[PDB]
Amino acid sequence: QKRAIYPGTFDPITNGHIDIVTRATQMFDHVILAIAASPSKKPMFTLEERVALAQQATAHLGNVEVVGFSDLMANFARNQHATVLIRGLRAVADFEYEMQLAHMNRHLMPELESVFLMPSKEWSFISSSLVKEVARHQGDVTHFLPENVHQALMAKLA
Amino acid sequence: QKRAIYPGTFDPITNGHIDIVTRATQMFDHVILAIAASPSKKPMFTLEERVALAQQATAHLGNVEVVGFSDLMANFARNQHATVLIRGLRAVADFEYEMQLAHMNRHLMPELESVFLMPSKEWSFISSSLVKEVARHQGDVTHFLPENVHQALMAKLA
Amino acid sequence: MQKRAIYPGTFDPITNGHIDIVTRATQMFDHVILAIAASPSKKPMFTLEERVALAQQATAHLGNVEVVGFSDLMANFARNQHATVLIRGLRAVADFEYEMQLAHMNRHLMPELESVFLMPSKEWSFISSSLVKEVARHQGDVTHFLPENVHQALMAKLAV
Amino acid sequence: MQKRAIYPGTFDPITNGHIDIVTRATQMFDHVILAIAASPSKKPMFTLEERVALAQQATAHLGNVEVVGFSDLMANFARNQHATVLIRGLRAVADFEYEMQLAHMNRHLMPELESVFLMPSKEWSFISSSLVKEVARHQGDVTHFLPENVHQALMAKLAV
Amino acid sequence: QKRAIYPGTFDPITNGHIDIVTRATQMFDHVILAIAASPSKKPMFTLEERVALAQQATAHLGNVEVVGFSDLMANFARNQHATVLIRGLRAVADFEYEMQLAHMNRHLMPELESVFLMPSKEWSFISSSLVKEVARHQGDVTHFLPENVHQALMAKLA
Amino acid sequence: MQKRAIYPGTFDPITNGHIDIVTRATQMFDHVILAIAASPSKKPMFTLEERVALAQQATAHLGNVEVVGFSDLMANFARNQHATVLIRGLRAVADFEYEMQLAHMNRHLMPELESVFLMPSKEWSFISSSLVKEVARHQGDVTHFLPENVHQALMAKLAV
Ligand SMILES: Cc1cc(Nc2ccc(C)c(Cl)c2)[n+]2nc(Cc3ccccc3)[nH]c2n1
Ligand SMILES: Cc1cc(Nc2ccc(C)c(Cl)c2)[n+]2nc(Cc3ccccc3)[nH]c2n1
Ligand SMILES: Cc1cc(Nc2ccc(C)c(Cl)c2)[n+]2nc(Cc3ccccc3)[nH]c2n1
Repeated sequence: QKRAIYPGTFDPITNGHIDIVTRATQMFDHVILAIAASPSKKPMFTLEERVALAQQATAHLGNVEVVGFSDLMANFARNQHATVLIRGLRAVADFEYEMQLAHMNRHLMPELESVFLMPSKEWSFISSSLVKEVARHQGDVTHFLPENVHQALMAKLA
Repeated sequence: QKRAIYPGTFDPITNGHIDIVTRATQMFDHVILAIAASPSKKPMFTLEERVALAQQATAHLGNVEVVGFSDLMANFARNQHATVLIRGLRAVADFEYEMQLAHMNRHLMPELESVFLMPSKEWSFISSSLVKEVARHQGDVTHFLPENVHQALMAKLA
Repeated sequence: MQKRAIYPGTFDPITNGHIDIVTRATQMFDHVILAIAASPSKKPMFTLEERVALAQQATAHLGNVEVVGFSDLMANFARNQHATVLIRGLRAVADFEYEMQLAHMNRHLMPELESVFLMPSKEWSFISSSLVKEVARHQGDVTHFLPENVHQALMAKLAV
Repeated sequence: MQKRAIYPGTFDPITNGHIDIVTRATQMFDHVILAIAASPSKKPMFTLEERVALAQQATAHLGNVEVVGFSDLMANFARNQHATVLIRGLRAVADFEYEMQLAHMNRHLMPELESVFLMPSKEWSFISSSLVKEVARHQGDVTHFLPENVHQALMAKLAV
Repeated sequence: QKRAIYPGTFDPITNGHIDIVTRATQMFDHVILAIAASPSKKPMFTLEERVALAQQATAHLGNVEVVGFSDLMANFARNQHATVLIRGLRAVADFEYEMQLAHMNRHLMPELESVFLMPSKEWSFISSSLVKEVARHQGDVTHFLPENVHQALMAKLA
Repeated sequence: MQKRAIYPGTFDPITNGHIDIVTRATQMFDHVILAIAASPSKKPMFTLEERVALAQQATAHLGNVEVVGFSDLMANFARNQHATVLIRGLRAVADFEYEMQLAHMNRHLMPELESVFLMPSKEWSFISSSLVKEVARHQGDVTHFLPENVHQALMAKLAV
């Protein structure tokens, strides 16, 4: 049984994240979508909210398990028995910072292999930050988010 | 009559911004220099100050209109009847984030065409952030700002 | 203002990404010259005559586009055409550094010509004529990336 | 899941960076095909027969690797091999834009094939087969970058 | 006597910084490791702490002098009689922002030549920010820091 | 310290950007060798003899520059010249990834040689010898980018 972890802040989870996790479930037996608490990022949604949103957004995928964590990423991957670490790559600016994290995760857990997947062209220019910025200005972001997430974001900003 | 919008935080407007807006006025009949309130960026100058500074800095250009806005960028462009959205491109790091905004603006207003212009080599390595950092340390930034802006920045920091 | 813009390239062959850019250009400028380089520098798959006819058929629906071959520097041609705008397509996969070099050099050669970067649809942001040709030459399906007339001419060229 | 992955390239010659990537791939997928392109497009230093034998000897210690030559598009070969994973090595010096083009094109040609980017050790993150060949051709020491069998074959090729 | 300045926030100084300063001492007669106060960055260590840490971390290098500063970087270089300004370059994302600072420093002090050095592959994927993030999550960062710095970081976070 | 630095390149032809870099290098090191690669690998516009004479005339005003041709790897030549500094120009349009590969490879070949990246004036940050040659070959004005002796020699070369 191959177990992969897809960690991130997911504040909130977008269609780009759904795309990545869906690709991951087609490749690995079990995928842990791991939501980092990330207090330094001052997230819009609490960890509990982010977990609830991602669980509903991924309920259609049978081999996904959504879990929150505040640990060091490498320790949490070891403790979940994961040997693959999934990250999405949309652009060059992502790639450079992604390399630092992957080399650090390799130093901390050499058997955890980092994998980068590329999202659909449809989601190649979006991010949670961008979607929140548009939504803060009352712009329509229904296209970019799961239904439950879009409702939660509208409600949070109301 | 072709109407172009050149939006930004302009905190404060620099010679690089003047270069871009001047190129835009040579290409389009009317240019709206649109200053975003941008409270999340915690700007050094108030929106009212930024508008006043840009109006004086662009007074020599007959077909420029300076306007502040707090709306979604795409809604403000529609409401100004603009069909061109101007942005400057100085480097690769700009380009990637510029692409996200342009694809988002296209989703929100498909008839608003994003245009990128390249500033003079003279202003290719400056930014409002960099000019403010130098000025906070009492470094001479007269070369990079319109006269009225340089006075305002010295006064603000005094 | 009655602006004349130039959209230069080798267009070997013209793709849906090029049609997207030129269409956007026609919505913002009064006259767009789709300027096809004679460029035997990197031996093109289609000859200049083929490239021009294909681009004319593929842009025939755009009333303010004129397709013209040129053999000089793109700035020398823009000057002779009285163009004041130079259209460059900026894909997510473009060599931005090259575009910077080109634009600063064009500005030195012809300061009255302004380089304007337009962005294609996300659909065409990850392709190039080079990639399309190599895929087609190596028996891959490129139908989606090309105008129908171009696809028919490309199949004919690869058959021989 | 019994995954079949493909790791394509020219492998002219196979380097320690390629061995690093294929080793990582064998730890995550059940079967990895190290797919060597016939590619006389940019006249390779080693012939296809040489490239295959070198890669077999250099990966002989990996039980789930199969070295196979191919002359078609990498997607046409992946399809015929029933591979659903395409391995790409991502060095700190890789052309990320090219990798994006390639992956989106491979996805168009074969949607059921997923591109997977793996990162080599920092030790091999700043090399390329091209750089290694040019250094070796110009009398520089490349012993550190190659498997011993490859280093012996490269010295033999440069001697003539 | 050629004098080079190697300025930075050094919050805290890492093995990557030690690598750069060591390369600089092999090339120039005297190297000033100059620690910027950087209050806008809200540093984890005080300037006094950062200076003490870097002095101990570089004590083995005879031609290094560690000095704190709050001045404009170019004025401090002039006042130290430096004619070379050293900066490390690990990646493309560094390079673009490094170019802006170097062109600004050249405008402010044309005789101060910026030099970029490349660290060892060993430290090409680390940064003070990354090391602090790992350490905040109790991850082992002994590999990336001088002994005295690692102790100070553990103590600061305890 | 009495440092010897090497500034290698093809210098085909030497431009104002190269003069800017070598001038900056002479202000920081005691002796700078402007090292001209014999490089017939990508058939140069000027021969090695032409490239050397042009670079000597163009740097004659710099007392601590020595112009020397070399045909070996840049590290093998730096070693034989007892250079401990390798100068690389970093333009805003440079291929940073290539510079990283090159520097890490030079460090492997000769650890005692330190790569030093210098930045040219903003005036020359968006040019390359390749761009200058292509513009000049295609009837564009490159006077601004070259030393006067180089401009005269380039016009003579293009006339034939
Ligand atoms: C200024 C300039 C440069 C140049 N080529 C070139 C060379 C080297 C570099 C490093 C760069 Cl950045 C560009 N061309 N090619 C042309 C003619 C042409 C037009 C359209 C497509 C193909 C050819 N016109 C022009 N004008
Ligand atoms: C989709 C595609 C493109 C392509 N070449 C290519 C062309 C142009 C661009 C601008 C890009 Cl991004 C790529 N090749 N080469 C192959 C065959 C092959 C496999 C492994 C190594 C060498 C050759 N297969 C394939 N498949
Ligand atoms: C280490 C090394 C590589 C190399 N060429 C090269 C090859 C491939 C890649 C991908 C890269 Cl990054 C570089 N050359 N060319 C030389 C000789 C020379 C000196 C100056 C200008 C031209 C030629 N010396 C050297 N040393």
